[PDB]
Amino acid sequence: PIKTYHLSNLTQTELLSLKSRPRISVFDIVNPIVDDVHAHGDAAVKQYTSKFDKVDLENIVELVSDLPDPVLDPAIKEAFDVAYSNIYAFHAAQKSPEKSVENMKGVQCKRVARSINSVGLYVPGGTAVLPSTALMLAVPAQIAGCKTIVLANPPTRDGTTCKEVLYCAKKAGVTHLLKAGGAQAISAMAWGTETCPKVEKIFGPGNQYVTAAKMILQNSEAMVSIDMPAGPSEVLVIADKHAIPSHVAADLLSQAEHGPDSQVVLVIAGDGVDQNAIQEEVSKQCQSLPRGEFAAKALSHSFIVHARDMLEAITFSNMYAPEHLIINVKDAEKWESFIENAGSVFLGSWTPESVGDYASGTNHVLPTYGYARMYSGVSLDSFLKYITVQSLTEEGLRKLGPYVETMAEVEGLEAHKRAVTLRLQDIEA
Amino acid sequence: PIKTYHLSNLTQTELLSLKSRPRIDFSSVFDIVNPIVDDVHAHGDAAVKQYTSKFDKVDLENIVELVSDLPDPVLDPAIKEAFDVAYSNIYAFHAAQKSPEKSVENMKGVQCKRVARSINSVGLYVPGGTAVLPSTALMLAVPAQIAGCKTIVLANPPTRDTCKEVLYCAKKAGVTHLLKAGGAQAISAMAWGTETCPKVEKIFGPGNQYVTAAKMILQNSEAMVSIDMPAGPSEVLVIADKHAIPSHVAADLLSQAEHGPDSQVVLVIAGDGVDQNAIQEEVSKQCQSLPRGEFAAKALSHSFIVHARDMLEAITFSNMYAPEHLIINVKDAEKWESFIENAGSVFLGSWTPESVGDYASGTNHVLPTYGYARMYSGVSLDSFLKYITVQSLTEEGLRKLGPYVETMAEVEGLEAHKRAVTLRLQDIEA
Ligand SMILES: NC(=O)c1ccc[n+]([C@@H]2O[C@H](COP(=O)([O-])OP(=O)(O)OC[C@H]3O[C@@H](n4cnc5c(N)ncnc54)[C@H](O)[C@@H]3O)[C@@H](O)[C@H]2O)c1
Ligand SMILES: NC(=O)c1ccc[n+]([C@@H]2O[C@H](COP(=O)([O-])OP(=O)(O)OC[C@H]3O[C@@H](n4cnc5c(N)ncnc54)[C@H](O)[C@@H]3O)[C@@H](O)[C@H]2O)c1
Ligand SMILES: N[C@@H](Cc1c[nH]c[nH+]1)C(=O)O
Ligand SMILES: N[C@@H](Cc1c[nH]c[nH+]1)C(=O)O
Ligand SMILES: [Zn+2]
Ligand SMILES: [Zn+2]
Repeated sequence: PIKTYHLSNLTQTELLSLKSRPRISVFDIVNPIVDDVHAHGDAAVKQYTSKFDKVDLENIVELVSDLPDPVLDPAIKEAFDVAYSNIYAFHAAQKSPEKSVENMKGVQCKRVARSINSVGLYVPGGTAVLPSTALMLAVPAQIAGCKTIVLANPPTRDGTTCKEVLYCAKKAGVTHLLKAGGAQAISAMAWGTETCPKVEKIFGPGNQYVTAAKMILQNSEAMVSIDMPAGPSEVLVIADKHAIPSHVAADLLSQAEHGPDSQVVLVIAGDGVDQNAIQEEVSKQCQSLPRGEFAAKALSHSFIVHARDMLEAITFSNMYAPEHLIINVKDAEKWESFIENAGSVFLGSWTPESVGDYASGTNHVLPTYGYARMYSGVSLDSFLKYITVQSLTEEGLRKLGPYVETMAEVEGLEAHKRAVTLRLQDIEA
Repeated sequence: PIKTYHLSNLTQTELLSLKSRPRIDFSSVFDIVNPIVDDVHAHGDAAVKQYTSKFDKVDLENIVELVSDLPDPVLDPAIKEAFDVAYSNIYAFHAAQKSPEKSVENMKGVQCKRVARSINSVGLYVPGGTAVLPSTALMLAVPAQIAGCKTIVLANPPTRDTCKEVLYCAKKAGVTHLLKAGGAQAISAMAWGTETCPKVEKIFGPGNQYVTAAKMILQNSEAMVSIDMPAGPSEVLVIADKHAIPSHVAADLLSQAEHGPDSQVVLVIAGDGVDQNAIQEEVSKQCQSLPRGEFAAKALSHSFIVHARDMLEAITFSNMYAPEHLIINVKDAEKWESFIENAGSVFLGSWTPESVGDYASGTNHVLPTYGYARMYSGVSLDSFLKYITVQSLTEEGLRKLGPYVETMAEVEGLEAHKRAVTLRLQDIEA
């Protein structure tokens, strides 16, 4: 049975300890792999793939335009097309119109979007192969107009890339496919290799080694950034007495099954919830799951929290800062304004996280560990830089210049002042 | 005289070497900075005070003040007027970035949306090493104020003599706490919290290589903190053609050279007809009369002039270098805007010295350096926000989308994902 707490019973210290996650040192493990791929390129990459993935490969990088359109069972194709369609739509909707701002006459300022020229997209292939993720990452990259898009994916035992992953890659305009995983893949993209293009930003979810390699390389001389630490999946469910216990259980197990590293949280809000029934459903449903062993392992670090009301429930959720939040309560939409920290939100009774994981259109590459306090999930803007642009007329510089001179004086920065003064003297003549 | 290159003369290797900055490699700065960070982590305010004494030559007992406790400082009314114009322009440019939160409904009964939420607590580093920068306080605090961040800690090393212009801007932008500290010890105090300093979730702002390296380190720490960007030693790249007035070009190059010895400046000469000698005569002439000419000259020692056949070549090189600031002082500057790919902030034309952007045009001067303009944006309103995605399905919606979700979950080998849909659809069925 899942561990239980009551919020009023807890000291500040006990409460704050509930923010902690199950898994971890990783830098120590991962650093030598990164440096080795930095120094030795494709050769090291192949070796790392042999070691962990138990696959020997000579061609680790394929141009996607060279590879044939894979053939898919048509129900599978139809499903991934619905997903592509919904994700495309949700992300295309995020294009901001670039309005000029002119608050002083002759002082024109603006923002313009430019795509990151090359990006690397890590698509997990460990305990489960995730073409959903390929759509989550490649679709917004396609919309952004990124010129080089390298998608990394560790191969299957027979040396092959999952055909659903290749389908999505082609549909979203991925240019290069890196048949590699883990920290060796992340390092190959960050540094470039003989065959792998060097990227400017690395995206995507992964295991703790992938995640730690991402975190390391952002500080390296490779000159690379990342989206976020998007590690082991989490879900927090808030349920009231109207929620159907079996659906709640199903929802908790939907992400528990990802891995033993996952963490799940049930917040019971108000009176009237048959916690026993929920518990009975979790055990019942868990033991019939192919991945019930992983799920049970994940459940072992999961917990139930009882909250006197919905404001208290959502207040706790905000402290925990879950990757995913399912609000299964009466009038769930009305509580939306109290949500502060959550990567993605599922409101109501007909909105299992699964729809967001796969095809509602939102992005499932979301921050874990509590990183939802300051990071957003992947979005169109994750692939863009906003360059600010300004242009002054003579009149404009006559109006604004003297104030800039005053402020430069205050800061003790005479050259800053002179660049204005020199121009205003020239205008005077 | 400033080193000169011609692009046609260069091998790929020589060309790519022009991207390097005078900043020390990251591991070296990390070696210097790590012990300061760990020491503040472990030992708190006491450690911060020691490093302030050591580097800033100031002994202080109260490192954290509540802005609401401190009195409204009194300013020369010309100064107060200048900072108010700046506040106004910056507020306006940043407030303009509020995105209307449109719902998306591409399938009936599948509603998806984005909502903005402010980061609850933020730390804003305002430089005060070789020069005190209240401009930066506005650059960081104003968008924080617009975002609605609840705790706003502003860090600023105290002067040898808190700068009253820094406190003016802090009060005007709603800063809650003032941390009278600088460097890596300030950054660590904010990332970890101390006995008196609030723990923040995100750390912003520009600084020297130590500040910058401390930021970079702490994002990987167990503090659970993010940063805006590496916003290190100022850079400017000027593109000039034959219509540009040599003295203005010189003035512009020196405007950022004076920031410090580690700054880097680049002149790209585009096309024919540019009196490079006149530009150089102006740099030397103008540099030696500058209070900070010593810093500027040292920065000029790592700076260089590049000759490019035309404007397309000039802008192509600028994109490779990826400058923090780009001044395009050429005929029809605005028409080349679509070729700009990597630049933090852009100044078009002849009447737009970087200074206006540094101080009061309204754009944000906290911009990525070192080539990080290739993938990072300057600070903006969204830097202070998270966009939480939200979805809601009707029964009809789940009936329509659910089967596809089931198929995809099957493909991924994830049966529990499938069952969470299946279970709901069966109940709809009965
Ligand atoms: N937050 C998010 O956005 C998000 C979304 C989806 C999935 N996820 C998470 O991503 C995780 C992916 O893990 P995964 O392994 O399935 O995919 P993975 O691709 O991240 O890992 C496979 C690669 O990691 C390396 N690896 C695996 N086991 C190793 C070991 N013991 N030692 C060293 N290297 C090893 C291998 O080199 C291999 O190529 C899941 O647990 C899931 O919960 C997160
Ligand atoms: N990119 C941008 O957005 C931007 C904007 C404005 C300014 N800047 C830059 O900010 C920088 C400001 O630097 P500054 O030094 O004047 O002020 P600063 O506040 O960045 O740093 C000064 C502090 O550094 C610490 N320090 C000094 N020497 C040290 C050492 N040897 N080891 C460890 N710590 C040490 C001290 O605590 C001191 O308080 C300049 O380079 C300027 O160009 C960048
Ligand atoms: N739930 C995973 C995403 C996923 C992929 N496949 C199934 N689920 C996450 O967002 O962390
Ligand atoms: N030039 C600085 C900004 C600045 C502050 N004060 C003067 N200038 C930068 O953007 O890097
Ligand atoms: Zn999932
Ligand atoms: Zn400046």
